Amino acid sequence: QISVRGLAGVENVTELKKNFNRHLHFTLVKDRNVATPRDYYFALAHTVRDHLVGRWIRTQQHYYEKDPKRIYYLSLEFYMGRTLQNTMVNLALENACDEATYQLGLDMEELEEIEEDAGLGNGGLGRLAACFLDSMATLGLAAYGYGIRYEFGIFNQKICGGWQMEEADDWLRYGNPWEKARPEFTLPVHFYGRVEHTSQGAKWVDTQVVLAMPYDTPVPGYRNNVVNTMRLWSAKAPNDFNLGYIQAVLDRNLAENISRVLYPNDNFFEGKELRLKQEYFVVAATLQDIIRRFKSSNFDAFPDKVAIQLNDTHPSLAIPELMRVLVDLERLDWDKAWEVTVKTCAYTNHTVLPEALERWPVHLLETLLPRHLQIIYEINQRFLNRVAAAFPGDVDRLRRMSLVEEGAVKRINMAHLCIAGSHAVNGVARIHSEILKKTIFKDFYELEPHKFQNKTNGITPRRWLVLCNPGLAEIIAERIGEEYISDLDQLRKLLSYVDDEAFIRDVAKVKQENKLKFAAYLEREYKVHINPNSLFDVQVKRIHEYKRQLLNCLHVITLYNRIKKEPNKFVVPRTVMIGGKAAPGYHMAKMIIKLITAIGDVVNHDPVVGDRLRVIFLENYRVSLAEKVIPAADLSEQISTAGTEASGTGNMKFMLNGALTIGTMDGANVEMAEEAGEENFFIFGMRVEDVDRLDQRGYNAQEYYDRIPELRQIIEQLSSGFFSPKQPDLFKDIVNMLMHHDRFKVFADYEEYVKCQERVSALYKNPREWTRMVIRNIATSGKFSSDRTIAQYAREIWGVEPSRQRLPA
Amino acid sequence: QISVRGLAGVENVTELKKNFNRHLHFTLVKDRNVATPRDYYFALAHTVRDHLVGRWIRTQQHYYEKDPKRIYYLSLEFYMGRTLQNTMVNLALENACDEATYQLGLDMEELEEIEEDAGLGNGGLGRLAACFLDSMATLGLAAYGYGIRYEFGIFNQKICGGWQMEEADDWLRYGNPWEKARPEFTLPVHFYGRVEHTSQGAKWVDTQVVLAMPYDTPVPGYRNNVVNTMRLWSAKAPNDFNLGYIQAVLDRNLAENISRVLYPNDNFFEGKELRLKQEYFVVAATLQDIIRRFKSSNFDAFPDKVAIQLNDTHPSLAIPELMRVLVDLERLDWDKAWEVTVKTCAYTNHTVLPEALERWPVHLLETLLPRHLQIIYEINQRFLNRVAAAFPGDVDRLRRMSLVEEGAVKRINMAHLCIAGSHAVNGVARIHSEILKKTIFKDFYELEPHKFQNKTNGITPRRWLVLCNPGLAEIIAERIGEEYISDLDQLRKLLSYVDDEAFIRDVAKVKQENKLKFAAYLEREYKVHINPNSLFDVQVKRIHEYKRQLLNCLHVITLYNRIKKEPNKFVVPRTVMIGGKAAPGYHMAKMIIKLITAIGDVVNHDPVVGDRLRVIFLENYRVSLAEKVIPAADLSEQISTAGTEASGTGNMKFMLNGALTIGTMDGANVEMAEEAGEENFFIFGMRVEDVDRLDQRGYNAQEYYDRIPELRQIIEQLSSGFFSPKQPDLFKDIVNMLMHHDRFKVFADYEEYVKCQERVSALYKNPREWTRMVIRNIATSGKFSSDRTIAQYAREIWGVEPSRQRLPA
Ligand SMILES: OC[C@H]1O[C@@H](c2c[nH]c(-c3ccc4ccccc4c3)n2)[C@H](O)[C@@H](O)[C@@H]1O
Ligand SMILES: OC[C@H]1O[C@@H](c2c[nH]c(-c3ccc4ccccc4c3)n2)[C@H](O)[C@@H](O)[C@@H]1O
Ligand SMILES: O=c1[nH]cnc2c1ncn2[C@@H]1O[C@H](COP(=O)(O)O)[C@@H](O)[C@H]1O
Ligand SMILES: O=c1[nH]cnc2c1ncn2[C@@H]1O[C@H](COP(=O)(O)O)[C@@H](O)[C@H]1O
Ligand SMILES: *Cc1c(COP(=O)(O)O)cnc(C)c1O
Ligand SMILES: *Cc1c(COP(=O)(O)O)cnc(C)c1O
Repeated sequence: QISVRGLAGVENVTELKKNFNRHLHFTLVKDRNVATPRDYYFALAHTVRDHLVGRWIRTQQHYYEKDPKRIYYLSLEFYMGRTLQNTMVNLALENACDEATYQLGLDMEELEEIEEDAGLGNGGLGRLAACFLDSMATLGLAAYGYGIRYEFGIFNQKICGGWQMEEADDWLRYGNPWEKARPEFTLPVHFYGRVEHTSQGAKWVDTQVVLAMPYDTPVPGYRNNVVNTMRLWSAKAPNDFNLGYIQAVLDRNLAENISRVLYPNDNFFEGKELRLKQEYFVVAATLQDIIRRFKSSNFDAFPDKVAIQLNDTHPSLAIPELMRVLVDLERLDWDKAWEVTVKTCAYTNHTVLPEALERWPVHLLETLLPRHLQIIYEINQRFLNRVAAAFPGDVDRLRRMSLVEEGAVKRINMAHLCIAGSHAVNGVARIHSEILKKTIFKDFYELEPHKFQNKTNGITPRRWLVLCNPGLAEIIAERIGEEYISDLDQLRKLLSYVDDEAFIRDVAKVKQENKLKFAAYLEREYKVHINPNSLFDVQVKRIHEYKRQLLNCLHVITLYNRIKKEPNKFVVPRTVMIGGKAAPGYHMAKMIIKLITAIGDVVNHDPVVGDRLRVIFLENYRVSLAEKVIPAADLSEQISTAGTEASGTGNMKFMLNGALTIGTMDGANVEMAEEAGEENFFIFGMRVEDVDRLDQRGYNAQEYYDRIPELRQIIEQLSSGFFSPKQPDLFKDIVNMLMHHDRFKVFADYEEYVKCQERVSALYKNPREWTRMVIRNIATSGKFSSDRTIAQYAREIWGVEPSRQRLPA
Repeated sequence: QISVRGLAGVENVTELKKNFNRHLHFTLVKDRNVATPRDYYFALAHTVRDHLVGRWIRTQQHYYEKDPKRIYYLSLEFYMGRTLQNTMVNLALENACDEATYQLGLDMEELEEIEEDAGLGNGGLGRLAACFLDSMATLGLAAYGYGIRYEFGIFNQKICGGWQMEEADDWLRYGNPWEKARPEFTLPVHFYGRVEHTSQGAKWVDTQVVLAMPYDTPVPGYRNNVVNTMRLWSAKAPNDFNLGYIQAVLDRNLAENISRVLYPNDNFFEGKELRLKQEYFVVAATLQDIIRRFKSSNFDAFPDKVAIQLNDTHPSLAIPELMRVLVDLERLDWDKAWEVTVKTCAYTNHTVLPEALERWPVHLLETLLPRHLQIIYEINQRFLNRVAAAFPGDVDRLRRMSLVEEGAVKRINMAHLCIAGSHAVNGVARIHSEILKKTIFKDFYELEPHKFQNKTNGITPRRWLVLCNPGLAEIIAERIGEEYISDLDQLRKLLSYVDDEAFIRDVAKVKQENKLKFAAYLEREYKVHINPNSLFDVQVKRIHEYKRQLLNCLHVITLYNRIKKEPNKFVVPRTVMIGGKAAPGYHMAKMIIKLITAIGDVVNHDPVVGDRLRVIFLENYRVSLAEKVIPAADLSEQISTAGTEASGTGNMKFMLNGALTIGTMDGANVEMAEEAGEENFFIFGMRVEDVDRLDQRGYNAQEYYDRIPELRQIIEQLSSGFFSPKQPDLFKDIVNMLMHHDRFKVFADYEEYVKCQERVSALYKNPREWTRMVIRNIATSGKFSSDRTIAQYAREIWGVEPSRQRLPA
């Protein structure tokens, strides 16, 4: 059909059709007369997977012969989504498979919709891991993703009576054709036990053993014939485990529970034992694998051959585990082992929210990992000795910088352990990296200024342009060719088309087609009727007080009250769509979902409103729903309180896909606005500086309520039961929080938000100028490619050169 | 190499080699330089599985078009063993795969040794199920095996210090290439709840739902291109299950535990809830499948289209479940539903041991299956009304025949439920079926004499001759051709070779080769040195008091005491091998293993004995060890107390493979002796009649101890610590049982056993006459083919004609 989807050669199509029928027969043991769409999806998945195998074996072979420096990306989360379309895109197979499926009488797009998301992450951090794997493969880096093969990923979200219900994400029920079990590379992981001290040093004894079985998933680079590995560990019990008889076999599940379920909290630490077991399990199995590979290339060369990147503190135990292996098992002296550990490890910080920072109780580490606690205390003593020598007499600094926090319960500050044990610490957007140096890590910065870097986040333009928005990919490729897909900076060439009438028409046409296709998707799968000629106002991201879905709710209720006051006045029609999951135990996030649906129940059924205002809660927001709604969006809502959103990556997805942004100067929004120009961005609200000034004098919500009549009306509607007729007091927790305990200062940004939202409506009245501003955004989105991000990690942290040069086919 | 293994055509071998390299690359994602024997076994397994697929799809297709009567074999146990060699044998692929593997530089026999046994049974009953599936496929019957896909089969047996230790049989760790998951045919199974009575009859409500997911394994017939299905159910939780959040996901394991582990008791009932859940789970999922198939062919035709065979009482709930579906869901009247149920169901009884008969407490059925208890009580009332009408005033008969047993706890007698609900009840050897009519089922026989049949057990000559003993298969095929493999009665033609010198030499040569090959297997895998010129005295079967391993131990200690008394006299050298697992909770069986190893520790290290007497405990006796030792045996020990071994099938395996039998007139031993001639069999001991006569007057073990000096010496050796120097009283439980509480009358058969064992030694001194007696046994083993057994089930119970006619290829 379209050029960027590759060639449909006669030999290629014939060969794909024959392998599809071979897999249907031999692999699936189905004849054509009883095969379901699911059988057809699986036959296609096996057929495309076949094109990976040769490339995967050769790539791993090449890394054994060349022995380059190896990058190990340790994450507890990989938010992968679907693999089929991504594999076809990266192997240039998409048009050939479309053609081959069409000739067998099937619709490939309908087969793609059958694949389950690999939902092994919560949101931004897990999805950053997935974008990074794709960029590392595209840039020809000898990179490995290491994590946990959770049996249940992020829960499926159902809305029942406007409330979130959670269902188990049984993503493996029908099998995973993309993973290969490697039961032969199964490794032991130790828990509990005690430390004996001998003449020959410390010994960890009387441990419980859990086996880690690896599952390898291929990670294809963009048309470079490179296929890297994501290795995920599954927990298995040993066969002597608990070995009356029946109960001993049934109790094997205590051990296998380690890899059973992803913790579903975004930016919230829960100090549970099972979570600490998950953290050690991935770190222990992964470091044995790293060391095995290194010994098949003394430990002085380890950091020339190994980089370990820590995705937040979740795998921070990699630092004491590497010390334990180097000191206790390899018998290196402390100082040499520490040198190797620091040069090997690098720490990416993703948050400043205090309740998200990992602080493990000592009694927990004492029971589960006694030797790691000893090594952590030893790290702390030698670290505090360097602090004392550099800042003599500064006793408050010693208390603040300690890895051990004193109090009710002693805690380990895992962030402090990562800075001490890493040669590089980075934040994930320039303002976030500046805030790390000025606030939470100020003391560490003053000791070791050299460790602190910025690596601004990015997104892969493969999944987030070519895959989700082929029509936009194509009109761009019509003008400037295909090269931009692996060199996004080339999109700047689009600034010379900002006054080209045909290009303006094509950009608006693709947006309109994406909106029709998504409006129809809503009708088919969830029986809801939306005006496709309305402005698509989209806020999709996890439900969080800091992301201020509530600020958006206040705007929606304002528009509603303005329509009801002046029913017969023109307003730009909007479809306001909000989606995201709340953590199951996060009461306020569950109330916010319920408020969103309750506003919808009132606004969507008022005949005076008509099709001028619609409020839709998008159910089960996940990677595959993001691929559908983001290409359909006109307005991107990035409205976090200044200083709370470390980066965001949603923001980038929307910029790439032809939506204008309304946002605060938070996270990468600052850099997006700098790249596009402030005049091409709907910036409103407090800067970081303004929030600090408000904090010094005290945030009084009552002040905003007394001075803004439009705001007081909304709070009185909420209180009195305007939106909950049967349960008048349903939303009292929301009102009470907005009036007395709002950490994120929702009212402080209300006036400037509504005014700025009026400026959005005004520009939307002028299609041509709206589209010209969209072109200025797409044209300057190049910086926000994960290829740029990874090239910066490679050069400035890992010490390796990226390469766009192809392996042979 | 040998003819019965089929042709190695040039095109066939070339094609197998190419598919083996295709599977190594594409399926296993290995290059030849890192592949292990396990990778090579898997590549071969995938290559042979490919030859099944076409035949499997066509067979199932043929059954849909022809719509023949369908046979459903319901068993809680299928003791399958390894699949690779069996598949090759049945598809005539063995020589072609040997050749193809040889040319790729691999040894196929070494690859076969890598396959795990499917150990989803305890012993004879589970293995009878497996032999039956093979015969049903060979006789072209539209037959389905239905059971449970246990995650852990019968435990792996380790001997540590002469004691049995159990290890979890993790048979699925490396994957099962033979099964195909069918997650699309997943069915709900209900537990707990309560019964509401409405106007429209009884309703089972507020149940817990467990999902049953089927896994299909192919069952190939012998070169007839027929491939039947064994369908095994796995327990899965629904996704709303328990739906704080984390614990709800972890608690999914309560539901999935149903299919986790095979109960490891042979001939011992344990009334545990988890076991009752296993029984309902297979019956509920299976009857929904049977009914779905039937409705794609009113219920008057059900029994013309459906036979359900119950493998003992373990699936007895099939009877009330079919009533429940027919009465509660299909709305048939009681009498019509009952007619259909009786004509559909048939019950095979396998035991008379009281502690093996299933008697479920009512409080258990009341909680778990409330509606099935109501239906069982209703069955009992109408059954007892027919008993009362036939035997008016016979109130004791009413109490004895009741499905409900009164007492401390009310129990359901599941055997009584099966006779009432079945058109046919059979035992498994003629003497066993006679004992059913005279003792435990006398009352039922007098009511419905027509229901009671014999179907003498058999073994498949595919696994138990061609597969395990190719050299014997071949010398037979040299004289009489290959036809006997699917018509074992043809072995009678071997009686015309009983005086042929060349055939005598070939039979003795194959036995000698099998003994060398097994002696070498012992040395490699378990570092033990055996005289291959000795008589191989083998007792392999589950460890049980009724099977009298202890009688054998007394003989071994007698030979030892006779050697020590007269060291310089000639005795026929023996290797005495005993193997079998004890149920983990069966104290006395664990002591017997320990006694066997303790005798070995004394006998094997006495320099005066030399290589004249060896006692070996064969570790981890299972189907794959039976395939090795049974072809190596000279003497088969079948020494159960008369009336206790319902049939036995080991006995038959050994008769087929060229061992003479020493045994009691028990089980199929009676029929084996009748077929071969009493003069060609080492018969000793009490008949059933003699045991009864002893029971009437009282079994006094002291009488035998007072009169047999050789016996008194052994009991004094056992007591005093001759065999346990460090723990003098180790075996007091054994002595105490033999002297005061022996239900199986070990001493009563001692004298006649030793005398008969002297007759065995005497014939072994004359190789030619030993071999001539072996030929008379092999020659008359035809009756004991499972093809004969299944043809009898088909004609006399199921109402279908077997067929040896091939499906097209
Ligand atoms: O850099 C990628 C994105 O990372 C997000 C993040 C920070 N912390 C977490 C997180 C996730 C899971 C956690 C689980 C347990 C404990 C803390 C946990 C913190 N996620 C951050 O909010 C967003 O601005 C960035 O764009
Ligand atoms: O007909 C095949 C063979 O079946 C054997 C049998 C009888 N009962 C059981 C058994 C097995 C498992 C059980 C599990 C639970 C409760 C009772 C259980 C009874 N197994 C029988 O001893 C042998 O003579 C026959 O040759
Ligand atoms: O001893 C070896 N000989 C040849 N190739 C090897 C050897 N060890 C590893 N390789 C190759 O290196 C790849 C990577 O293995 P890994 O690094 O252990 O995951 C393997 O799949 C092989 O292709
Ligand atoms: O509706 C149908 N059309 C054609 N073939 C069918 C149909 N239903 C079942 N079959 C065939 O019958 C086989 C047995 O299916 P089962 O009896 O449901 O396990 C299937 O695998 C098909 O080959
Ligand atoms: C990109 C993405 C996110 C992160 O979005 P933010 O707006 O940065 O919070 C979360 N969830 C999914 C499914 C995503 O694709
Ligand atoms: C045949 C067989 C049995 C049954 O043997 P019996 O001597 O009849 O008890 C038990 N276990 C295995 C592994 C078998 O192959």
